[PDB]
This record gives sequence, C-alpha cells and structure tokens, in this order.
Amino acid sequence: DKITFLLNWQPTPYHIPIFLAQTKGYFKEQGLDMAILEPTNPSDVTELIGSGKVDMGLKAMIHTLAAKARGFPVTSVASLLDEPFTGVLYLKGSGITEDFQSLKGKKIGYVGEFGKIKPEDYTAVRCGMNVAKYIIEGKIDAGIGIECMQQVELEEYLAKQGRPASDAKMLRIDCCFCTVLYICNDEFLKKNPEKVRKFLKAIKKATDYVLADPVKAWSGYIDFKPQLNNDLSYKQYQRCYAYFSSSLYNVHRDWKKVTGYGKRLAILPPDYVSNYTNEYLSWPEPEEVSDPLEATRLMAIHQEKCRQEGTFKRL
Amino acid sequence: TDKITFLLNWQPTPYHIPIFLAQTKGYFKEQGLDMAILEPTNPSDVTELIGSGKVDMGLKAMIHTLAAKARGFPVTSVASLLDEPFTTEDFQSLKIGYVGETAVRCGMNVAKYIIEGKIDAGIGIECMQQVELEEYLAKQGRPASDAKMLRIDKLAFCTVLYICNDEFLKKNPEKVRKFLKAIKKATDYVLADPVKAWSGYIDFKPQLNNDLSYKQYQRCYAYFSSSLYNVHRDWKKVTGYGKRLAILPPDYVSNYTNEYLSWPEP
Repeated sequence: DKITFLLNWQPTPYHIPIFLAQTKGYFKEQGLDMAILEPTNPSDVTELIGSGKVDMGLKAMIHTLAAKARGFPVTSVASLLDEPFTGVLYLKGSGITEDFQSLKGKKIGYVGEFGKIKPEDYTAVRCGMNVAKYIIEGKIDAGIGIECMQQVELEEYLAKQGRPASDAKMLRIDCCFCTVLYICNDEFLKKNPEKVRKFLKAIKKATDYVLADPVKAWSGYIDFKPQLNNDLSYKQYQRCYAYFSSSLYNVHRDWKKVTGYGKRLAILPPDYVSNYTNEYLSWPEPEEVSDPLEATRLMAIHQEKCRQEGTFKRL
Repeated sequence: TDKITFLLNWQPTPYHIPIFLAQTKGYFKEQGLDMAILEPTNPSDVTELIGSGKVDMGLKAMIHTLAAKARGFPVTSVASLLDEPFTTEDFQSLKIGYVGETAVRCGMNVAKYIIEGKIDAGIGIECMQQVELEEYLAKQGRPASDAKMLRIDKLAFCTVLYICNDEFLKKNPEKVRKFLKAIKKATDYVLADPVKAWSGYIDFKPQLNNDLSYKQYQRCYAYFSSSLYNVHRDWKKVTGYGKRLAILPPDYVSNYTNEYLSWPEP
C-alpha cells in the first residue's frame, strides 16, 4: 500500500513542499506512505502515470493536456507552480537579439516532450534536462526554459565570468503552458479519493510553512538534499518563491485559455474537456483575479527586482 | 503500455554508468527495448516497490535482496553489477547511523552527517561513503588516510545486483534476456575505455561532473563485474551465515539465477 509519486524532473527548489511534507511527517500523520521517485527522462512521466504504473506526480499543464489527448487518462488535482515565465533563453553576444529574425539559422534546444510541431529555418535540438547547460556550452544557440530555473542557471554562468545577470535574455512566449500541477492517474483517483485528499492536506501544510518561512524551510530541505546546497539552487528558490501557488487551486481561467487556444488552433478536438478538478482540496477557494493580464506585466517587473535584490517576496 | 521500469538503488552514482550508457548509446533501442530509469528518493522504498510488482526491475545489494525474499517480497537476482565492495577507537565503542533497512537513520546522507558530526561513525562503502570523507579531509588539509573504516575484514553483503520482480521475470524472460545484453555491451565499453566512458556519462548527468564523483569512479572500477554473473560462492556464504545465525530458515533458497545471461560463465 505505498503510493508512488513521480517528480517532473530531477529534484528542484520548487519541489520543496513535497519533500518537506515527507521529512516533517505530514504524510505520516495522514496515514500515508509516499514513495517519491525521480525520472531520468522527463518524457517518461506522462506515460508512466497515465498507464497506471505510477499513481501520482508532477507535470506541466501543456503536457498534462497533451496526455489526455494522447490516450493517457491523467487528472490535475492541484497546482504547484503558477504561470512561471516561459521562453527562448539566450546569452547576449550569441548572437541573437531582441528580434525573432535573428533566430533564423540558429540552433534551438528544448526538452523533447514533443517532436515535430517555416519548418527548416531553425534547427531543433533535443536536450532533455540539459537545455541551459548546452546554451552555456554553446552547443546550442538558444533554448526553451523557465525564468526561475533555466534563466537563473544562465545567470550563474554569467556571474562567474563577471557578466551582469541581465546578459541572460529571454524571448518571451507572449497563459500558462508551464504551470506545474500535481497529477493523478484517473483510476487511482477514483479508487483512492480519500488518499489523494489526505495527500493534498499535507502538501498544503508544507506549502504554508514554505511561504511563511522560506529560509527555515530551505535549511531543512538542503539538509535532506545536499545536491541543492549551492548558490544556484538558492537563487532559483528565490525566484520560484512568487510562482508558488498558496491555495493549490487549479485556476479556471488559465485552463480555459490554453484549452480554448488549443481548440482555436485545431490541435485539440472542439469537445475536449479540461482534465482538472478542485474537488480534493479541503479548504475554501480564493476569489478570481480581477486584472489578469496586468498582473502579468507586474510580475515581470517583480521578478526583475528579485534578480537584482536577492529576496523572498510574493506578488 | 510497454515501458519497462528500472528503479535504481540510490541517487545516481558513478557505478550506475553501464545502465545509463546503455540508454544514451542506443543499446536498449537496438534490442527493441523501452527502458524508463527511475531513481529513488528513499532507498528503503526499492525492495518493496520491485517486490510488489509496481516497478519491474532495479538494483539492490545482496543482503537486502535476501531479506526481501524473507519478507514476502518475491525478487530474484538476474545479474551482478558490483561485486563485493568493501563494507572512537579501533575496537568496540558504544551515535551510529544506518540507511534505513544511538541508532540514527540517515538515509543516503550517512557520510554527510559524519563530516558534520551529527553522527560519530556510519555504515558505508569504501568506494562511495569513504571517498566522500577523504574529500572533506583534503579540503581542510588532512591525509586521505584520516577517514578510517572498521567492519572491513572479518568472518562476516553489499554486492549490488540487477534484480527482477518474480512475476515480471516469468512473463518477460526474453525482455530480461535482451536487457542484460545491452548492459553487457555497455559494461564492456566502460571496462575497455573508462575515461571516454566517463565523459559521455557526465555530459548526460552533470550532477556527477565533479572531483568527488570521478574519485569514486576510480575506486568503483575494480569492483565492477565484467561477466555480470552471480558468484555462487558469495551467495552460498551469505545465505549460509543467515541460516547458521537462525535469521533465515534452514530451507531458504538463494533467490538468484544466471540463466538469463547469454554468454559463457568464467
């Protein structure tokens, strides 16, 4: 009766509520036995969870949508990381500029979930979990990544060469495709609704600890995961801080845009039903966000200040 | 679906290199195989996850493999990866850390907590936990010989085996038979060209591109099994010890078999 949970990636600073809920016993007080596993190959995650060989884990929304549309019955039962900035990252002097014209002829990395999606002006490379590595090494010219993960990694390289952190640029998409969701195998959820419900309580307890005291929370996480005891993970942690979902709720507007955007581009069927639910959350849902797009422009500026000032601040 | 799950015994080490290289060089692909390598957060989960069939295969030390069968976890060793690695005063002194299968559980962090003095000593491996201590000593000025180990050489485990869920083996003996090949090919490459092996490995697993890992690799080299064969002597001994110590039943059978290797035994 162990429950398996497959992370979306190798351990990250934003994986912190999951591990913390384990090391502080929160799963235990719920009568839950979590076996948290890590993937060697992030592309395995949806097929694994979908087929049922793994009960639960983490996955981005773009990929969670595609899974259902690929025959892998999975469902989102909570939100871990809400709308982190996604895009084509590059170094100043690449030579890519603020214009997309400069991306022509260049070589661009991505994780490799997709495959074939002006087909031969760019050159796609499949880098898996090493997109930012390969940019730094020049193997690729640019690559897809996240503002609080892959961009921070570019800036850590720049800092070692004495270069300002702003030399790490992003061609920004524009949402969001890259929200990290807690997911379940549909079958497991149907037969274990109480367990999933108890799982999310422990998650919520540890998220609260994380958001109330990011520092004390981190010290314990890195005592348990020394591979993250470094300056790069601590900066990434600082930039994830604002992206963490405090309520864990699926945001209906976000789901509605992406799915509707998908239907308008003929990618998803026009009767596709979005594969989330907020029903296993055991506490009240927060009000909708009033100015949804202007809070997007505020976030960029806020993340801009985090990069320079080195702190923990929610938007 | 038809993915086969292989759950490592630990976070990625330098000794896991054949498994990873067999993937990155297309050896599993050329055998018609789809491997999904998983890595545990908690080593203690491994036996039970393979034991219950939730995961198909993986790695486990011998001692723990034997205990698994004796815990109602139907697992069987189909090959060997690392044969017999070497496992306040220099006498008895009663603190002490153990992985999880005075008494303090440290999981995969034992050596770390020794360095940090949260524990006095710990149970670990000459090529892994020990080389770690010796790295610490080198940074603060001491000789590598300042990291000392007891328990090495006595009358009385930590050989690491490729292992299968019994039901998975029964219903997929050819798949297992093709996996061990890929391993073999990769392994031969590692043994033949340990440096060039190592480079592609760290290109793929950056978390090992460091002086500690490369020193472990060097110590790990000697314990690699070239044949992948189960060594009957070792299994007989260890199951012998258990019986004569009344831990295992006197009609307990070693849960290994070399029948899925497809090349001559040394």
